[PDB]
Amino acid sequence: REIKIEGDLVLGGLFPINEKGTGTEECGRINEDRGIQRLEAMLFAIDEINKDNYLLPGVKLGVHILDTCSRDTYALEQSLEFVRASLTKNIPLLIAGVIGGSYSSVSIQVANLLRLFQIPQISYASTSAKLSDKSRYDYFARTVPPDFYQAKAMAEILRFFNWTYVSTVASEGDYGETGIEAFEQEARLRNICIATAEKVGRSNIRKSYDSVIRELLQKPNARVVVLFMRSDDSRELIAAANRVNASFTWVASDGWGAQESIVKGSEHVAYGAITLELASHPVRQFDRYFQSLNPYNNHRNPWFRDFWEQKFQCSLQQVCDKHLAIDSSNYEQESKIMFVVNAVYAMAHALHKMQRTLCPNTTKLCDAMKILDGKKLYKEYLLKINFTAPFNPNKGADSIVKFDTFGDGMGRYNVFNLQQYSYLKVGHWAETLSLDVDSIHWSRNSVPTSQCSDPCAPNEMKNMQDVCCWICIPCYEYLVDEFTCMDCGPGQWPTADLSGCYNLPEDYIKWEDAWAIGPVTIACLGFLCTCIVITVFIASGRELCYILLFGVSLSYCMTFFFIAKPSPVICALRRLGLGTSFAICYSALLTKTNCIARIPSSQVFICLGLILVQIVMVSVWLILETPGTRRYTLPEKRETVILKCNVKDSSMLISLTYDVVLVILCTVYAFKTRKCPENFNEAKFIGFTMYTTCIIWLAFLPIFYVTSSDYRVQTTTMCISVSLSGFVVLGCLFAPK
Amino acid sequence: REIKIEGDLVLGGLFPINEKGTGTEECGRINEDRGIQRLEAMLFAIDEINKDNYLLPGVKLGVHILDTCSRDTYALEQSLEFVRASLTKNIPLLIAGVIGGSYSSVSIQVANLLRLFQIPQISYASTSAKLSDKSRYDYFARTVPPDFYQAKAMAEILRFFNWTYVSTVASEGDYGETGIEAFEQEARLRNICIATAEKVGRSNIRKSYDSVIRELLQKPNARVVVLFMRSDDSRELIAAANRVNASFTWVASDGWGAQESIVKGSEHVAYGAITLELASHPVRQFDRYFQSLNPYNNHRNPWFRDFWEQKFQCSLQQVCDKHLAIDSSNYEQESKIMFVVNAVYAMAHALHKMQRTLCPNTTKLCDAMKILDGKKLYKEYLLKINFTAPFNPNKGADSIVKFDTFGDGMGRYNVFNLQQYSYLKVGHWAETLSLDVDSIHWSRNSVPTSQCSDPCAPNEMKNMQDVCCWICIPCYEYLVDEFTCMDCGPGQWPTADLSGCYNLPEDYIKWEDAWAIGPVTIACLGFLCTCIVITVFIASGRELCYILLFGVSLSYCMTFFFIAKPSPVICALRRLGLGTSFAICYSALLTKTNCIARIPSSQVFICLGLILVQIVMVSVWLILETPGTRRYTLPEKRETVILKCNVKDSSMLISLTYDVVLVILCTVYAFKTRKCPENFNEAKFIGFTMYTTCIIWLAFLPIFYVTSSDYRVQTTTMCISVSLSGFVVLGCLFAPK
Ligand SMILES: N[C@](CC1c2ccccc2Oc2ccccc21)(C(=O)O)[C@H]1C[C@@H]1C(=O)O
Ligand SMILES: N[C@](CC1c2ccccc2Oc2ccccc21)(C(=O)O)[C@H]1C[C@@H]1C(=O)O
Repeated sequence: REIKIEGDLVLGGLFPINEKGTGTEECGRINEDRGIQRLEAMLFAIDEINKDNYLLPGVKLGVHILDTCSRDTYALEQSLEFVRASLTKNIPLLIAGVIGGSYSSVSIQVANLLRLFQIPQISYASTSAKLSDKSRYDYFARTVPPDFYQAKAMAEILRFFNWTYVSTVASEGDYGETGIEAFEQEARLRNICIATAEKVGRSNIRKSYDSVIRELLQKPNARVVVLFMRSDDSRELIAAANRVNASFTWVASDGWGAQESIVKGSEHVAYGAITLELASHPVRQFDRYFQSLNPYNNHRNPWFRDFWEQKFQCSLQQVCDKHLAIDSSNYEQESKIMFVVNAVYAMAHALHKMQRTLCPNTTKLCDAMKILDGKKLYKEYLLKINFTAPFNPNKGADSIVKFDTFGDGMGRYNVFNLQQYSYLKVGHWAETLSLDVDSIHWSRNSVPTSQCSDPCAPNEMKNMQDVCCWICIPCYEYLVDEFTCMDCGPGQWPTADLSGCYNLPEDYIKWEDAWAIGPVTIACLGFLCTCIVITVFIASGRELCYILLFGVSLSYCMTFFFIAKPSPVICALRRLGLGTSFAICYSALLTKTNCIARIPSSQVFICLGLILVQIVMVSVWLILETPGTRRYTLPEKRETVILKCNVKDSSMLISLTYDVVLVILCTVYAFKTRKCPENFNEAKFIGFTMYTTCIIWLAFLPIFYVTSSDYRVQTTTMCISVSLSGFVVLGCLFAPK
Repeated sequence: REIKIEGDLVLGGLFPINEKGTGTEECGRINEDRGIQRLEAMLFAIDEINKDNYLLPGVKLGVHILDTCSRDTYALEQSLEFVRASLTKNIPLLIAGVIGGSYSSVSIQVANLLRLFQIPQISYASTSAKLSDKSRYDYFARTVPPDFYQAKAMAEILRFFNWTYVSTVASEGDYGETGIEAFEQEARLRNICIATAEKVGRSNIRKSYDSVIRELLQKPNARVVVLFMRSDDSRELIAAANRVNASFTWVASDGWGAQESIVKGSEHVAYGAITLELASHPVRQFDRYFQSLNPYNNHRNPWFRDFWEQKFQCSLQQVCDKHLAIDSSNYEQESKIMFVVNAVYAMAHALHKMQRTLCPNTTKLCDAMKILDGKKLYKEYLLKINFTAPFNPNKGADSIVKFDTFGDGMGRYNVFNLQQYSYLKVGHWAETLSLDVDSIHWSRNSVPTSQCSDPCAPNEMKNMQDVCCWICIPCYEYLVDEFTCMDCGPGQWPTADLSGCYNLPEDYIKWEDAWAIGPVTIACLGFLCTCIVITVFIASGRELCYILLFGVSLSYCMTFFFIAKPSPVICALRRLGLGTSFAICYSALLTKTNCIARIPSSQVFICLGLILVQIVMVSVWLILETPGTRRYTLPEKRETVILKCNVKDSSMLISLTYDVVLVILCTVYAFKTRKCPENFNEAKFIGFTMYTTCIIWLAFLPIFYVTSSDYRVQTTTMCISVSLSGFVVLGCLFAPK
């Protein structure tokens, strides 16, 4: 019927004593664990409340308890009796609040009804996430944490120390549907991707056996399936996976819990699972009180007599004995009794603080408590209570009953693990994990990684991504990005860590590569040959020799000029040196050839001859200002980009053109060999060699310009000019000595 | 008290008979317009329902009417009597549903209560947008449209034919706050920007006088302020704008409505406003019924006797007379009576269709209607009714009472306009506007535009945008975008509409620019001079003349070659022609000069001379393969990019270098003028002119290459060569004739 024991201030109680689904009446099959167990706990807490002298000395709390039959329709009809007394229209019971709850559907409906009439409601067990939406239930503060706190818990068991980052499984209804909706919002917001995310909806359907296959198909990035599914469906999935004989790490939810019956005959399939309980401490004072109850003593509860006729399979009025009593051998405590006493005390403490403030200096209630401020009672004292859970003498930091800003209890779960087969706690999610990692027995005897794409090394760092699945592309030029390569300084270039682009100074120089030594020997041989001639002969010929000697000296400088490192001005100056040296050598022959065909002072002719060489120098100087005396680097498709002076110097060939005309003009005077003195008096043997040397020098130059390596083409051409210069004098001075 | 007349099926009625705010009791000041007027309409509809024989023949509808006192707290306490009869716990009234409503706060609370017990509720007047959220009120279908339908209406009065697109004003509470939230979602989603969007919250505050200033400050893009504010606040704003003497076009909402009292003493300030009424047709049958009521006849309604003592300022039991009666002279109809009868008939029609289906072949009710299916009644018949509004004999398409999918009525408003000062309907928002634009008297006697940024023309199309405010940048290359310019074919380029970039063929050619005519005359003069010499002289000299004639002919081709349009091969071939012509002219002098210094057959020497000219041709042909016989265009910072052959032809100067050496080599033979026959036997007068001509030709060429215009430099240089060729022969043949 109803428990309506009188008191100064009366509390409300809705417990699923009878069970829904019995048939036409639907209000049969009285439930013990969810029911009398919880019901007597609320009665037990009230007995302790009035016994205690510090909560409410002059206020003895009354009780108004009504059945819910585990059905919302019957709960709403019953719950009207709480409203009926208040808002005057015997039942003279000023119901301060109700401690109803249990099944979320039942608690949601009474939350809608009691919100309208401004009565605070505390649900001892309703882990639904919908009830935390205060825009619809603003008079509903509960002691148990919601289920979206499990989503925020499992999504942190996967991120402890480089843990798994994949896969998800759901279930239909509201538990699986709403919880997974929170799991995804906790995985996306903290960098976790998901694999196949099916939803096993009905009890026994072909989807479940296909669900394992659909999860087994996604093999590489799914070895941790995040179950968020109910107990009956969990059995169906595990048995389905048992038949296929697969292996996973079932990161489960409260639905799986710590029940051994979930995995029966399939323990090795689920070995290594991770599940979360609700982390409730059994009240030991109530355990003695509940076991001390007697059918002939319990008169306050009308259901106890019928309860005594149900749990013993006897008729109190099979015939059971008189000395039968509840004992720890028969049945144990309900896993949520702590949350019931923490809900009765959540009002007595709230009512005590309200009584002290609004009616001070009075042991009993004052006239202001004849009308109870529903809004003030909820969001001033009830929503701000901070006492410690009674009858739990451990008195740890977790033993508080602080209500959240949304009227939720403090989230506290127990991470479990099935190791061979029994459940043993290996963690505690209060606000951050405290997992005993060493004690965890994993599925495959080692910690799974469950990462889709392996991280890419400093080499092969380029990635084509979903987010957790990239492609390790073999291409650090600027640490351009994890996902791109424009290939300025790529892996196919001599780059460096995060820095190396084509800017690298890969200039190529010879620096005495063992080939330039020959030009020095050739220059030395010519100087020795020139010194012997000077000594053996020490006029027009003397002046010509001096001009020829200057050309020989210029050739040596050119060999050394090319040997020097590239410079914007040094390289350009050395380029003009080659033209001046060639003109000087050619000019002396022209001057010598012009003096022979003279049948007009010698000094004036010598000055005129110098004027012929000065014109090329003036043109050479003018040509230098044409490029601004700059140098151009030499990049290419390959590495080792060179940094030298100007390349493709067509003006250098233009300078040779003036020498070629002078050389061609010298051949005009070279045709007078039959008209010139032979073997004496300025013999033409040297002139013939000079003409041949010019052709050889011209041929050598085109060959070097034809190639692109430029190893020793410039040095080789200079050696020919240096060798040719000594050859003209050597051929003429063959008879002397 | 309550009207509880018995009937087969009893309907519920909640009307704000008494008015909130009277003080301690709060349930005084009986309200007539919102109250007895609406109350008697529901009674009137019930009387017509039972009188009619087509709605419910064997079913006489009962009435259960309760007061709400225009307060949610009293409404919820009263509304429990509807629930009390059902869900058996005399009042044996099976309440099928309730026709309560009025003030949104009252209707919202009873919607929460009656949703739980599965009773359909129809509100005759609750235009709140919260009630359309079926996730919270799934048993609430109403006849009046919500207020977010006004947002979808005003945001379409601004988009009829290139109308205004700016500004917004709001108000505090729920009407202004929720409606403007919908107005912005209808403006953003259909391309409308907003100006200053303040919220005049309290009754009389300094914000309102500042609100006009804050709206007056944003002058250019705010001349249409979209009011969504209540009646009392609207008076305060308009009076505030009256003191400052501003002018706007107040696009208002239902709060302003058609009330003349909103604008009193400030009509000229608000002249031109646009406001929306609710577009309700006054029921004329009820107007006679309500006026026919008597205090000694109306016994069903207990409030009428007190109502008779309130509207007449008399005591029925000041003393009023017996013949006093309600008349059209005293008071008119409530603006929502139509929505009340459309709510009673919304259930009788819904119950009739339910009765026909569930209990067919029976004039009265059957046993299945002893228990009423709350869910089936709502979302099968009530949510799908389609009849026509009774007592409105216009019977237009708007006279239907179709319920929306969210249990809303059909949105139908009346666009108004205050023109001098009275309100006259100038539109009707059923689903699309039907504004009589010609009849609208605007604020400033003309249609306001109210656009922030003027649209940019095809010129100056570039824009820097908020969205509605851009900057008309003076920069159609490819119609790149409304908001960018990379300046490939910009306004500072000869572009075209949407197409013109630098790809435009702006090649520059002469095509007989009146300057090339001189080269033809010079060529003609030389041919005539050459023909005279040939005629007067018609051997070594003859062969030399033929070689010289070939050079003259080549010069004419070069002049015509440059005149031709640029070609990849034609332009390149003409470039090589200039070098061949110069070499041919120089070669003849060298051959002529070489024959004089011969003291070795004449035919062999003639062949040798041709070999000297063949070398340049071979080099010229080799040089052509160097560039591939291609042409390069000439672009620049300005327009008119040229498309010609290769430019900066350094190889062309290289060809002149060979001629210069030949010319220099010819000067060697030119020094023998003192040793050559003078005035006869191959006189050297022509040779001296040839040397001078070469220097002049060289000087002319550098000058043309120095410039960049290239107007007639090439033609001028060719003329000098053509003139020089005739000059050498003319100077030699001065004595003959
Ligand atoms: N915890 C419950 C049930 C919870 C749940 C919440 C919402 C929807 C479905 C749903 O079903 C499951 C399934 C598995 C585990 C927990 C739940 C609550 O109502 O919150 C409540 C029965 C528990 C009790 O009374 O002891
Ligand atoms: N239309 C009303 C009032 C509507 C409104 C709705 C929600 C919040 C505030 C609010 O205040 C205003 C102000 C100006 C115009 C209309 C409203 C409704 O409750 O919907 C209802 C009184 C009308 C009647 O019963 O005749």
